[PDB]
Amino acid sequence: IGRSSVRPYLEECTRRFQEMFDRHVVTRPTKVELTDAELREVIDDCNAAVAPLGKTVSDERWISYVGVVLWSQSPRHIKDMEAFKAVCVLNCVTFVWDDMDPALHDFGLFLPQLRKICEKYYGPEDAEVAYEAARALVTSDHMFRDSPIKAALCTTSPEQYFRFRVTDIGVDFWMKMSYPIYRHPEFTEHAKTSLAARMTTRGLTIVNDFYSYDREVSLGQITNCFRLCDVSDETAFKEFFQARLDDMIEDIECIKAFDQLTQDVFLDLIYGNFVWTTSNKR
Amino acid sequence: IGRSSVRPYLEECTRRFQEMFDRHVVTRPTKVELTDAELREVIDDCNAAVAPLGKTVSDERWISYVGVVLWSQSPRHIKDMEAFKAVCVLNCVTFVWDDMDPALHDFGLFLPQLRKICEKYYGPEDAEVAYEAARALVTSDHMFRDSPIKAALCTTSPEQYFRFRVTDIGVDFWMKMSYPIYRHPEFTEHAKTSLAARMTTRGLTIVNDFYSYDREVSLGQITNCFRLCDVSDETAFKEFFQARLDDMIEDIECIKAFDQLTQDVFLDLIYGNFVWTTSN
Ligand code: NA
Ligand code: NA
Repeated sequence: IGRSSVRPYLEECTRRFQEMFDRHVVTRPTKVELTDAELREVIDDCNAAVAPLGKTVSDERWISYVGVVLWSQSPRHIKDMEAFKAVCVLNCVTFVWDDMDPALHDFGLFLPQLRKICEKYYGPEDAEVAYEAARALVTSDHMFRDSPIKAALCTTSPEQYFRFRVTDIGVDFWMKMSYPIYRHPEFTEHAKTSLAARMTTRGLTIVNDFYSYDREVSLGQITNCFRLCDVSDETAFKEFFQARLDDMIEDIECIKAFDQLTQDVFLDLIYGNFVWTTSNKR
Repeated sequence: IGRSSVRPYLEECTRRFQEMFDRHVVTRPTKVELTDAELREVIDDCNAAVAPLGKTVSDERWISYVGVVLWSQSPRHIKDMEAFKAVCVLNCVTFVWDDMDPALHDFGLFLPQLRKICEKYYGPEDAEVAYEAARALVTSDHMFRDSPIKAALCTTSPEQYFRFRVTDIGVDFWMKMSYPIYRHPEFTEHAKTSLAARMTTRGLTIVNDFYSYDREVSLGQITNCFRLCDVSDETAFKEFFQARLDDMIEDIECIKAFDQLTQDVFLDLIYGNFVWTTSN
Protein backbone atom coordinates (compact mmCIF):
# COMPACT_ATOMS: atom_id res chain seq x y z
CA ILE A 1 0.00 0.00 0.00
CA GLY A 2 3.07 2.24 0.21
CA ARG A 3 2.23 5.70 1.53
CA SER A 4 -1.49 5.20 1.00
CA SER A 5 -1.90 4.20 4.63
CA VAL A 6 -3.62 5.58 7.70
CA ARG A 7 -1.32 3.67 10.10
CA PRO A 8 0.51 6.85 11.06
CA TYR A 9 -2.78 8.33 12.31
CA LEU A 10 -4.21 5.23 13.93
CA GLU A 11 -3.62 6.08 17.59
CA GLU A 12 -4.41 9.79 17.32
CA CYS A 13 -7.61 9.20 15.38
CA THR A 14 -8.72 6.52 17.82
CA ARG A 15 -8.16 8.95 20.65
CA ARG A 16 -10.07 11.73 18.85
CA PHE A 17 -13.00 9.52 18.04
CA GLN A 18 -13.31 8.49 21.66
CA GLU A 19 -12.90 12.07 22.83
CA MET A 20 -15.67 13.11 20.49
CA PHE A 21 -18.03 10.40 21.74
CA ASP A 22 -17.27 11.26 25.36
CA ARG A 23 -18.07 14.94 24.73
CA HIS A 24 -21.12 14.42 22.51
CA VAL A 25 -22.76 11.11 23.49
CA VAL A 26 -21.58 10.50 27.06
CA THR A 27 -23.47 7.23 27.55
CA ARG A 28 -21.00 4.38 27.09
CA PRO A 29 -21.88 1.26 25.11
CA THR A 30 -22.64 -1.93 26.97
CA LYS A 31 -22.53 -5.40 25.51
CA VAL A 32 -25.73 -7.38 25.46
CA GLU A 33 -25.05 -10.76 27.04
CA LEU A 34 -26.79 -13.78 25.61
CA THR A 35 -27.28 -16.93 27.62
CA ASP A 36 -25.25 -19.92 26.44
CA ALA A 37 -28.55 -21.33 25.16
CA GLU A 38 -29.36 -18.17 23.18
CA LEU A 39 -25.90 -18.01 21.58
CA ARG A 40 -26.09 -21.72 20.69
CA GLU A 41 -29.46 -21.14 19.05
CA VAL A 42 -28.12 -18.20 17.07
CA ILE A 43 -25.11 -20.18 15.90
CA ASP A 44 -27.16 -23.27 15.02
CA ASP A 45 -29.40 -21.11 12.79
CA CYS A 46 -26.38 -19.46 11.19
CA ASN A 47 -24.82 -22.82 10.48
CA ALA A 48 -28.13 -24.06 9.07
CA ALA A 49 -28.41 -21.10 6.68
CA VAL A 50 -24.92 -21.45 5.20
CA ALA A 51 -24.92 -25.27 5.10
CA PRO A 52 -26.44 -25.32 1.57
CA LEU A 53 -23.37 -23.30 0.50
CA GLY A 54 -20.96 -25.92 1.84
CA LYS A 55 -19.53 -23.52 4.41
CA THR A 56 -18.34 -24.78 7.76
CA VAL A 57 -17.88 -21.87 10.13
CA SER A 58 -16.49 -22.19 13.64
CA ASP A 59 -18.21 -20.66 16.69
CA GLU A 60 -15.15 -18.42 17.10
CA ARG A 61 -15.74 -16.99 13.66
CA TRP A 62 -19.51 -16.55 14.24
CA ILE A 63 -18.83 -14.82 17.52
CA SER A 64 -16.41 -12.47 15.79
CA TYR A 65 -19.22 -11.47 13.39
CA VAL A 66 -21.92 -11.25 16.03
CA GLY A 67 -20.05 -8.89 18.29
CA VAL A 68 -21.18 -5.84 16.30
CA VAL A 69 -24.81 -6.73 17.18
CA LEU A 70 -23.94 -7.45 20.79
CA TRP A 71 -22.23 -4.03 21.09
CA SER A 72 -24.25 -1.81 18.83
CA GLN A 73 -27.83 -2.54 19.80
CA SER A 74 -29.36 -0.76 22.76
CA PRO A 75 -29.75 -3.04 25.79
CA ARG A 76 -31.73 -0.42 27.74
CA HIS A 77 -34.55 -0.70 25.25
CA ILE A 78 -34.68 -4.32 24.19
CA LYS A 79 -38.20 -5.78 24.35
CA ASP A 80 -38.18 -8.70 21.91
CA MET A 81 -35.29 -11.14 22.21
CA GLU A 82 -36.62 -13.23 19.31
CA ALA A 83 -36.10 -10.25 17.06
CA PHE A 84 -32.71 -9.67 18.70
CA LYS A 85 -31.70 -13.24 17.84
CA ALA A 86 -32.93 -12.71 14.29
CA VAL A 87 -30.63 -9.69 13.93
CA CYS A 88 -27.76 -11.76 15.26
CA VAL A 89 -28.32 -14.52 12.73
CA LEU A 90 -29.01 -12.24 9.78
CA ASN A 91 -26.00 -10.06 10.50
CA CYS A 92 -23.74 -13.10 10.77
CA VAL A 93 -24.93 -14.96 7.70
CA THR A 94 -24.66 -11.76 5.65
CA PHE A 95 -21.07 -11.26 6.82
CA VAL A 96 -20.29 -14.84 5.73
CA TRP A 97 -22.01 -14.35 2.37
CA ASP A 98 -20.00 -11.13 1.94
CA ASP A 99 -16.72 -12.89 2.70
CA MET A 100 -17.36 -15.61 0.10
CA ASP A 101 -16.01 -15.64 -3.44
CA PRO A 102 -18.96 -14.12 -5.34
CA ALA A 103 -18.67 -16.86 -8.00
CA LEU A 104 -19.91 -19.12 -5.20
CA HIS A 105 -22.94 -16.88 -4.61
CA ASP A 106 -25.93 -19.14 -5.18
CA PHE A 107 -28.87 -16.77 -4.49
CA GLY A 108 -31.34 -19.58 -5.11
CA LEU A 109 -29.98 -21.48 -2.13
CA PHE A 110 -29.28 -18.47 0.09
CA LEU A 111 -32.39 -16.30 -0.25
CA PRO A 112 -34.81 -18.99 0.93
CA GLN A 113 -32.56 -19.44 4.01
CA LEU A 114 -32.88 -15.73 4.78
CA ARG A 115 -36.64 -16.03 4.43
CA LYS A 116 -36.71 -19.05 6.77
CA ILE A 117 -34.79 -17.06 9.40
CA CYS A 118 -37.16 -14.11 9.18
CA GLU A 119 -40.29 -16.28 9.37
CA LYS A 120 -38.92 -18.01 12.45
CA TYR A 121 -38.27 -14.93 14.54
CA TYR A 122 -40.64 -12.20 13.34
CA GLY A 123 -44.41 -11.93 12.92
CA PRO A 124 -45.72 -11.99 9.35
CA GLU A 125 -45.42 -8.26 8.61
CA ASP A 126 -42.08 -7.76 10.25
CA ALA A 127 -40.67 -10.88 8.56
CA GLU A 128 -41.52 -9.39 5.17
CA VAL A 129 -39.87 -6.04 6.00
CA ALA A 130 -36.69 -7.69 7.29
CA TYR A 131 -36.55 -10.10 4.34
CA GLU A 132 -37.04 -7.41 1.74
CA ALA A 133 -34.21 -5.36 3.27
CA ALA A 134 -31.88 -8.36 3.29
CA ARG A 135 -32.82 -9.22 -0.28
CA ALA A 136 -32.33 -5.58 -1.34
CA LEU A 137 -28.86 -5.44 0.22
CA VAL A 138 -27.49 -8.68 -1.28
CA THR A 139 -29.01 -7.75 -4.64
CA SER A 140 -27.35 -4.31 -4.50
CA ASP A 141 -24.01 -5.91 -3.60
CA HIS A 142 -24.32 -8.05 -6.67
CA MET A 143 -25.31 -5.13 -8.90
CA PHE A 144 -22.53 -2.85 -7.81
CA ARG A 145 -19.63 -5.32 -8.20
CA ASP A 146 -17.21 -3.57 -10.54
CA SER A 147 -19.96 -1.13 -11.56
CA PRO A 148 -19.33 2.33 -13.06
CA ILE A 149 -22.07 3.80 -10.90
CA LYS A 150 -20.26 2.69 -7.75
CA ALA A 151 -17.11 4.25 -9.11
CA ALA A 152 -18.93 7.53 -9.89
CA LEU A 153 -20.64 7.81 -6.54
CA CYS A 154 -17.57 6.84 -4.52
CA THR A 155 -15.08 9.18 -6.16
CA THR A 156 -17.20 12.26 -6.79
CA SER A 157 -17.65 13.77 -3.33
CA PRO A 158 -18.39 12.74 0.27
CA GLU A 159 -22.06 13.57 -0.42
CA GLN A 160 -22.36 11.06 -3.28
CA TYR A 161 -20.28 8.49 -1.39
CA PHE A 162 -22.41 8.54 1.79
CA ARG A 163 -25.53 8.49 -0.30
CA PHE A 164 -24.34 5.19 -1.76
CA ARG A 165 -23.37 3.85 1.66
CA VAL A 166 -26.82 4.28 3.20
CA THR A 167 -27.59 0.96 1.55
CA ASP A 168 -24.11 -0.36 0.91
CA ILE A 169 -22.77 -0.20 4.47
CA GLY A 170 -25.83 -2.20 5.51
CA VAL A 171 -27.47 0.30 7.85
CA ASP A 172 -30.82 0.47 6.11
CA PHE A 173 -30.99 -3.34 6.40
CA TRP A 174 -29.89 -3.10 10.00
CA MET A 175 -32.65 -0.65 10.87
CA LYS A 176 -35.32 -2.62 9.04
CA MET A 177 -34.49 -5.84 10.89
CA SER A 178 -33.85 -4.16 14.26
CA TYR A 179 -37.03 -2.15 14.89
CA PRO A 180 -39.00 -5.18 16.14
CA ILE A 181 -36.43 -5.50 18.97
CA TYR A 182 -37.65 -2.23 20.48
CA ARG A 183 -41.38 -2.21 19.70
CA HIS A 184 -41.28 1.59 19.71
CA PRO A 185 -43.69 3.11 17.14
CA GLU A 186 -41.55 6.19 16.45
CA PHE A 187 -38.37 4.17 15.89
CA THR A 188 -40.29 1.75 13.71
CA GLU A 189 -41.40 4.60 11.45
CA HIS A 190 -37.91 6.14 11.20
CA ALA A 191 -36.59 2.67 10.29
CA LYS A 192 -39.24 2.19 7.65
CA THR A 193 -38.77 5.63 5.98
CA SER A 194 -35.00 5.01 6.14
CA LEU A 195 -34.53 8.31 7.98
CA ALA A 196 -32.93 6.21 10.73
CA ALA A 197 -30.42 4.87 8.22
CA ARG A 198 -29.78 8.32 6.74
CA MET A 199 -29.06 9.79 10.21
CA THR A 200 -26.58 7.09 11.21
CA THR A 201 -24.79 6.35 7.94
CA ARG A 202 -21.92 8.82 8.29
CA GLY A 203 -21.04 7.96 11.89
CA LEU A 204 -20.95 4.26 11.04
CA THR A 205 -19.23 4.62 7.71
CA ILE A 206 -16.51 7.04 8.68
CA VAL A 207 -15.45 4.82 11.55
CA ASN A 208 -15.68 1.66 9.47
CA ASP A 209 -13.74 3.20 6.59
CA PHE A 210 -11.01 4.55 8.80
CA TYR A 211 -10.26 1.17 10.34
CA SER A 212 -10.63 -0.74 7.09
CA TYR A 213 -8.66 1.60 4.85
CA ASP A 214 -5.31 -0.12 4.83
CA ARG A 215 -6.79 -3.56 4.29
CA GLU A 216 -9.11 -2.31 1.52
CA VAL A 217 -6.56 -0.37 -0.50
CA SER A 218 -4.31 -3.41 -0.33
CA LEU A 219 -7.15 -5.44 -1.86
CA GLY A 220 -7.98 -2.76 -4.41
CA GLN A 221 -11.38 -1.86 -2.92
CA ILE A 222 -12.66 1.63 -3.80
CA THR A 223 -15.51 2.02 -1.36
CA ASN A 224 -13.90 4.05 1.39
CA CYS A 225 -14.36 7.75 2.08
CA PHE A 226 -10.70 8.25 2.83
CA ARG A 227 -9.91 7.49 -0.79
CA LEU A 228 -11.27 11.03 -1.43
CA CYS A 229 -8.22 12.50 0.26
CA ASP A 230 -4.47 12.21 -0.02
CA VAL A 231 -3.89 10.30 3.15
CA SER A 232 -0.11 10.44 2.66
CA ASP A 233 -0.16 14.22 3.18
CA GLU A 234 -0.52 14.77 6.91
CA THR A 235 -1.94 18.26 6.41
CA ALA A 236 -4.53 17.12 3.87
CA PHE A 237 -5.40 14.10 5.96
CA LYS A 238 -5.93 16.12 9.15
CA GLU A 239 -8.13 18.56 7.26
CA PHE A 240 -10.25 15.78 5.86
CA PHE A 241 -10.45 13.86 9.10
CA GLN A 242 -11.59 17.01 10.90
CA ALA A 243 -14.29 17.51 8.25
CA ARG A 244 -15.48 13.93 8.84
CA LEU A 245 -15.54 14.41 12.64
CA ASP A 246 -17.53 17.57 12.09
CA ASP A 247 -19.99 15.52 9.96
CA MET A 248 -20.28 13.00 12.79
CA ILE A 249 -20.83 15.75 15.31
CA GLU A 250 -23.50 17.47 13.25
CA ASP A 251 -25.36 14.15 12.87
CA ILE A 252 -25.09 13.41 16.56
CA GLU A 253 -26.35 16.82 17.62
CA CYS A 254 -29.30 16.44 15.24
CA ILE A 255 -30.00 12.89 16.48
CA LYS A 256 -30.51 14.50 19.89
CA ALA A 257 -33.69 16.13 18.65
CA PHE A 258 -35.37 12.76 18.11
CA ASP A 259 -37.47 11.27 20.90
CA GLN A 260 -35.45 9.83 23.78
CA LEU A 261 -35.68 6.13 22.99
CA THR A 262 -34.94 6.61 19.30
CA GLN A 263 -31.93 8.77 19.99
CA ASP A 264 -30.61 6.23 22.51
CA VAL A 265 -30.77 3.55 19.84
CA PHE A 266 -29.18 5.65 17.12
CA LEU A 267 -26.29 6.80 19.40
CA ASP A 268 -25.78 3.37 20.92
CA LEU A 269 -25.44 2.14 17.29
CA ILE A 270 -22.85 4.68 16.25
CA TYR A 271 -20.84 4.56 19.47
CA GLY A 272 -21.17 0.77 19.95
CA ASN A 273 -20.00 0.19 16.40
CA PHE A 274 -16.86 2.20 17.18
CA VAL A 275 -16.20 0.23 20.41
CA TRP A 276 -16.56 -3.06 18.53
CA THR A 277 -14.51 -1.90 15.52
CA THR A 278 -11.61 -1.01 17.79
CA SER A 279 -11.88 -4.08 20.03
CA ASN A 280 -9.06 -6.64 20.17
CA LYS A 281 -11.67 -9.24 19.21
CA ARG A 282 -12.39 -7.42 15.94
CA ILE B 1 -39.10 35.78 7.17
CA GLY B 2 -42.90 35.92 7.30
CA ARG B 3 -42.97 38.73 4.73
CA SER B 4 -40.00 37.54 2.65
CA SER B 5 -40.37 36.67 -1.01
CA VAL B 6 -38.32 35.38 -3.90
CA ARG B 7 -40.47 37.33 -6.40
CA PRO B 8 -37.57 39.63 -7.48
CA TYR B 9 -35.64 36.52 -8.56
CA LEU B 10 -38.56 34.69 -10.17
CA GLU B 11 -37.80 35.35 -13.83
CA GLU B 12 -34.07 35.09 -13.52
CA CYS B 13 -34.11 31.85 -11.60
CA THR B 14 -36.62 30.33 -14.05
CA ARG B 15 -34.33 31.19 -16.95
CA ARG B 16 -31.29 29.79 -15.07
CA PHE B 17 -32.96 26.52 -14.17
CA GLN B 18 -34.04 26.11 -17.80
CA GLU B 19 -30.58 27.01 -19.05
CA MET B 20 -29.08 24.37 -16.72
CA PHE B 21 -31.44 21.60 -17.91
CA ASP B 22 -30.72 22.50 -21.54
CA ARG B 23 -26.98 22.21 -20.95
CA HIS B 24 -26.95 19.14 -18.68
CA VAL B 25 -29.97 17.02 -19.58
CA VAL B 26 -30.68 18.07 -23.17
CA THR B 27 -33.58 15.63 -23.65
CA ARG B 28 -36.78 17.56 -22.94
CA PRO B 29 -39.78 16.17 -20.96
CA THR B 30 -42.87 15.29 -22.89
CA LYS B 31 -46.37 15.00 -21.54
CA VAL B 32 -48.16 11.62 -21.52
CA GLU B 33 -51.55 11.85 -23.18
CA LEU B 34 -54.32 9.92 -21.40
CA THR B 35 -57.35 8.91 -23.39
CA ASP B 36 -60.63 10.45 -22.25
CA ALA B 37 -61.55 7.05 -20.79
CA GLU B 38 -58.27 6.71 -18.91
CA LEU B 39 -58.58 10.21 -17.47
CA ARG B 40 -62.15 9.44 -16.34
CA GLU B 41 -61.01 6.20 -14.77
CA VAL B 42 -58.29 8.05 -12.89
CA ILE B 43 -60.65 10.80 -11.73
CA ASP B 44 -63.34 8.31 -10.70
CA ASP B 45 -60.83 6.38 -8.54
CA CYS B 46 -59.54 9.63 -7.01
CA ASN B 47 -63.05 10.67 -6.15
CA ALA B 48 -63.84 7.29 -4.65
CA ALA B 49 -60.69 7.34 -2.51
CA VAL B 50 -61.51 10.68 -0.95
CA ALA B 51 -65.31 10.25 -0.77
CA PRO B 52 -65.24 8.74 2.76
CA LEU B 53 -63.56 11.95 3.98
CA GLY B 54 -66.53 13.96 2.74
CA LYS B 55 -64.07 15.59 0.42
CA THR B 56 -65.36 17.04 -2.86
CA VAL B 57 -62.69 17.78 -5.46
CA SER B 58 -63.15 19.40 -8.85
CA ASP B 59 -62.03 17.65 -12.06
CA GLU B 60 -59.88 20.71 -12.73
CA ARG B 61 -58.07 20.28 -9.41
CA TRP B 62 -57.46 16.61 -10.13
CA ILE B 63 -56.06 17.52 -13.51
CA SER B 64 -53.80 20.18 -11.95
CA TYR B 65 -52.36 17.61 -9.63
CA VAL B 66 -52.07 14.75 -12.15
CA GLY B 67 -49.96 16.88 -14.44
CA VAL B 68 -46.81 16.11 -12.42
CA VAL B 69 -47.20 12.43 -13.33
CA LEU B 70 -48.05 13.19 -16.95
CA TRP B 71 -44.92 15.39 -17.25
CA SER B 72 -42.37 13.71 -14.97
CA GLN B 73 -42.51 10.06 -15.89
CA SER B 74 -40.43 8.79 -18.77
CA PRO B 75 -42.64 8.28 -21.84
CA ARG B 76 -39.98 6.55 -24.00
CA HIS B 77 -39.94 3.70 -21.46
CA ILE B 78 -43.47 3.24 -20.11
CA LYS B 79 -44.49 -0.43 -20.25
CA ASP B 80 -47.40 -0.85 -17.83
CA MET B 81 -50.24 1.66 -18.13
CA GLU B 82 -52.14 0.17 -15.23
CA ALA B 83 -49.20 0.99 -12.98
CA PHE B 84 -49.13 4.41 -14.62
CA LYS B 85 -52.78 5.00 -13.77
CA ALA B 86 -52.07 3.91 -10.18
CA VAL B 87 -49.35 6.56 -9.85
CA CYS B 88 -51.78 9.13 -11.24
CA VAL B 89 -54.34 8.23 -8.63
CA LEU B 90 -51.93 7.81 -5.74
CA ASN B 91 -50.21 11.08 -6.55
CA CYS B 92 -53.49 12.99 -6.75
CA VAL B 93 -55.13 11.66 -3.65
CA THR B 94 -51.94 12.23 -1.61
CA PHE B 95 -51.89 15.85 -2.80
CA VAL B 96 -55.51 16.23 -1.71
CA TRP B 97 -54.78 14.63 1.68
CA ASP B 98 -51.83 17.02 2.04
CA ASP B 99 -54.02 19.99 1.23
CA MET B 100 -56.68 19.20 3.83
CA ASP B 101 -56.88 20.50 7.41
CA PRO B 102 -54.90 17.85 9.27
CA ALA B 103 -57.66 17.80 11.85
CA LEU B 104 -59.74 16.02 9.20
CA HIS B 105 -57.15 13.27 8.71
CA ASP B 106 -59.03 10.03 9.33
CA PHE B 107 -56.38 7.40 8.67
CA GLY B 108 -58.88 4.66 9.44
CA LEU B 109 -60.88 5.77 6.40
CA PHE B 110 -58.04 6.82 4.10
CA LEU B 111 -55.48 4.00 4.36
CA PRO B 112 -57.94 1.27 3.23
CA GLN B 113 -58.65 3.44 0.17
CA LEU B 114 -54.97 3.60 -0.69
CA ARG B 115 -54.76 -0.15 -0.28
CA LYS B 116 -57.72 -0.56 -2.66
CA ILE B 117 -55.95 1.56 -5.29
CA CYS B 118 -52.76 -0.49 -4.99
CA GLU B 119 -54.64 -3.79 -5.20
CA LYS B 120 -56.58 -2.66 -8.29
CA TYR B 121 -53.55 -1.66 -10.40
CA TYR B 122 -50.49 -3.59 -9.25
CA GLY B 123 -49.58 -7.23 -8.98
CA PRO B 124 -49.57 -8.56 -5.44
CA GLU B 125 -45.94 -7.85 -4.51
CA ASP B 126 -45.82 -4.44 -6.14
CA ALA B 127 -49.14 -3.54 -4.51
CA GLU B 128 -47.50 -4.21 -1.12
CA VAL B 129 -44.42 -2.12 -1.92
CA ALA B 130 -46.50 0.84 -3.15
CA TYR B 131 -48.93 0.73 -0.27
CA GLU B 132 -46.14 0.53 2.30
CA ALA B 133 -44.49 3.59 0.73
CA ALA B 134 -47.77 5.49 0.78
CA ARG B 135 -48.48 4.52 4.33
CA ALA B 136 -44.96 5.43 5.46
CA LEU B 137 -45.23 8.85 3.82
CA VAL B 138 -48.57 9.81 5.31
CA THR B 139 -47.61 8.45 8.69
CA SER B 140 -44.34 10.44 8.45
CA ASP B 141 -46.21 13.63 7.77
CA HIS B 142 -48.39 13.08 10.78
CA MET B 143 -45.36 12.45 13.03
CA PHE B 144 -43.45 15.50 11.83
CA ARG B 145 -46.09 18.19 11.96
CA ASP B 146 -44.81 20.68 14.55
CA SER B 147 -42.07 18.21 15.57
CA PRO B 148 -38.76 19.46 17.02
CA ILE B 149 -37.05 16.93 14.79
CA LYS B 150 -38.42 18.59 11.66
CA ALA B 151 -37.28 21.97 13.01
CA ALA B 152 -33.81 20.59 13.68
CA LEU B 153 -33.37 18.91 10.31
CA CYS B 154 -34.80 21.86 8.38
CA THR B 155 -32.74 24.57 10.04
CA THR B 156 -29.36 22.99 10.63
CA SER B 157 -27.81 22.70 7.15
CA PRO B 158 -28.70 21.83 3.57
CA GLU B 159 -27.37 18.32 4.17
CA GLN B 160 -29.77 17.69 7.05
CA TYR B 161 -32.66 19.33 5.20
CA PHE B 162 -32.34 17.29 2.06
CA ARG B 163 -31.88 14.18 4.16
CA PHE B 164 -35.28 14.78 5.68
CA ARG B 165 -36.84 15.57 2.30
CA VAL B 166 -35.91 12.21 0.72
CA THR B 167 -39.06 10.98 2.45
CA ASP B 168 -40.92 14.23 3.19
CA ILE B 169 -41.17 15.60 -0.32
CA GLY B 170 -42.48 12.26 -1.49
CA VAL B 171 -39.79 11.04 -3.82
CA ASP B 172 -39.18 7.71 -2.10
CA PHE B 173 -42.94 7.09 -2.42
CA TRP B 174 -42.84 8.17 -6.02
CA MET B 175 -40.04 5.74 -6.90
CA LYS B 176 -41.61 2.82 -5.05
CA MET B 177 -44.96 3.30 -6.85
CA SER B 178 -43.40 4.12 -10.21
CA TYR B 179 -40.99 1.21 -10.82
CA PRO B 180 -43.75 -1.11 -12.01
CA ILE B 181 -44.46 1.34 -14.82
CA TYR B 182 -41.08 0.40 -16.35
CA ARG B 183 -40.51 -3.20 -15.29
CA HIS B 184 -36.76 -2.59 -15.64
CA PRO B 185 -34.81 -4.74 -13.16
CA GLU B 186 -32.08 -2.19 -12.46
CA PHE B 187 -34.56 0.64 -11.84
CA THR B 188 -36.73 -1.58 -9.69
CA GLU B 189 -33.72 -2.25 -7.44
CA HIS B 190 -32.67 1.39 -7.23
CA ALA B 191 -36.21 2.26 -6.29
CA LYS B 192 -36.36 -0.44 -3.62
CA THR B 193 -33.01 0.57 -2.05
CA SER B 194 -34.10 4.19 -2.19
CA LEU B 195 -30.90 5.07 -4.07
CA ALA B 196 -33.23 6.36 -6.74
CA ALA B 197 -34.84 8.73 -4.32
CA ARG B 198 -31.48 9.77 -2.84
CA MET B 199 -30.20 10.75 -6.31
CA THR B 200 -33.18 12.82 -7.32
CA THR B 201 -34.23 14.47 -4.01
CA ARG B 202 -32.15 17.64 -4.34
CA GLY B 203 -33.16 18.43 -7.93
CA LEU B 204 -36.84 17.98 -7.11
CA THR B 205 -36.75 19.75 -3.77
CA ILE B 206 -34.73 22.79 -4.85
CA VAL B 207 -37.19 23.45 -7.69
CA ASN B 208 -40.26 22.79 -5.56
CA ASP B 209 -38.90 24.91 -2.79
CA PHE B 210 -38.13 27.85 -5.01
CA TYR B 211 -41.58 28.10 -6.51
CA SER B 212 -43.39 27.32 -3.25
CA TYR B 213 -41.36 29.69 -1.14
CA ASP B 214 -43.72 32.65 -1.08
CA ARG B 215 -46.75 30.52 -0.24
CA GLU B 216 -44.92 28.50 2.42
CA VAL B 217 -43.28 31.37 4.33
CA SER B 218 -46.62 33.18 4.47
CA LEU B 219 -48.09 30.06 6.12
CA GLY B 220 -45.20 29.67 8.58
CA GLN B 221 -44.07 26.42 6.91
CA ILE B 222 -40.41 25.70 7.64
CA THR B 223 -39.77 22.96 5.15
CA ASN B 224 -38.03 24.99 2.42
CA CYS B 225 -34.33 25.19 1.79
CA PHE B 226 -34.47 28.87 0.91
CA ARG B 227 -35.29 29.63 4.49
CA LEU B 228 -31.62 28.70 5.11
CA CYS B 229 -30.54 31.99 3.52
CA ASP B 230 -31.67 35.59 3.63
CA VAL B 231 -33.66 35.95 0.43
CA SER B 232 -33.82 39.69 1.06
CA ASP B 233 -30.02 39.96 0.64
CA GLU B 234 -29.27 39.77 -3.10
CA THR B 235 -25.65 38.68 -2.74
CA ALA B 236 -26.56 36.04 -0.13
CA PHE B 237 -29.42 34.83 -2.30
CA LYS B 238 -27.30 34.54 -5.45
CA GLU B 239 -24.57 32.68 -3.57
CA PHE B 240 -27.09 30.26 -2.08
CA PHE B 241 -28.95 29.76 -5.35
CA GLN B 242 -25.70 29.09 -7.17
CA ALA B 243 -24.80 26.54 -4.55
CA ARG B 244 -28.10 24.78 -5.12
CA LEU B 245 -27.67 24.85 -8.91
CA ASP B 246 -24.21 23.31 -8.32
CA ASP B 247 -25.86 20.60 -6.20
CA MET B 248 -28.36 19.88 -8.99
CA ILE B 249 -25.60 19.72 -11.56
CA GLU B 250 -23.49 17.35 -9.51
CA ASP B 251 -26.47 14.98 -9.00
CA ILE B 252 -27.33 15.15 -12.69
CA GLU B 253 -23.82 14.38 -13.83
CA CYS B 254 -23.68 11.47 -11.41
CA ILE B 255 -27.06 10.19 -12.60
CA LYS B 256 -25.47 9.85 -16.03
CA ALA B 257 -23.41 6.96 -14.72
CA PHE B 258 -26.55 4.85 -14.27
CA ASP B 259 -27.83 2.56 -17.01
CA GLN B 260 -29.59 4.39 -19.83
CA LEU B 261 -33.23 3.63 -18.97
CA THR B 262 -32.68 4.43 -15.29
CA GLN B 263 -30.92 7.72 -16.02
CA ASP B 264 -33.66 8.63 -18.50
CA VAL B 265 -36.24 8.11 -15.77
CA PHE B 266 -34.32 10.06 -13.14
CA LEU B 267 -33.65 13.01 -15.41
CA ASP B 268 -37.15 13.06 -16.90
CA LEU B 269 -38.42 13.21 -13.29
CA ILE B 270 -36.28 16.17 -12.26
CA TYR B 271 -36.74 18.10 -15.49
CA GLY B 272 -40.41 17.17 -15.90
CA ASN B 273 -41.13 18.34 -12.38
CA PHE B 274 -39.62 21.70 -13.25
CA VAL B 275 -41.74 21.97 -16.44
CA TRP B 276 -44.95 21.12 -14.52
CA THR B 277 -44.08 23.36 -11.59
CA THR B 278 -43.59 26.41 -13.82
CA SER B 279 -46.81 25.86 -15.71
CA ASN B 280 -49.00 25.20 -12.66
NA1 NA C 1 -24.87 -0.90 22.96
NA1 NA D 1 -41.53 13.30 -19.14
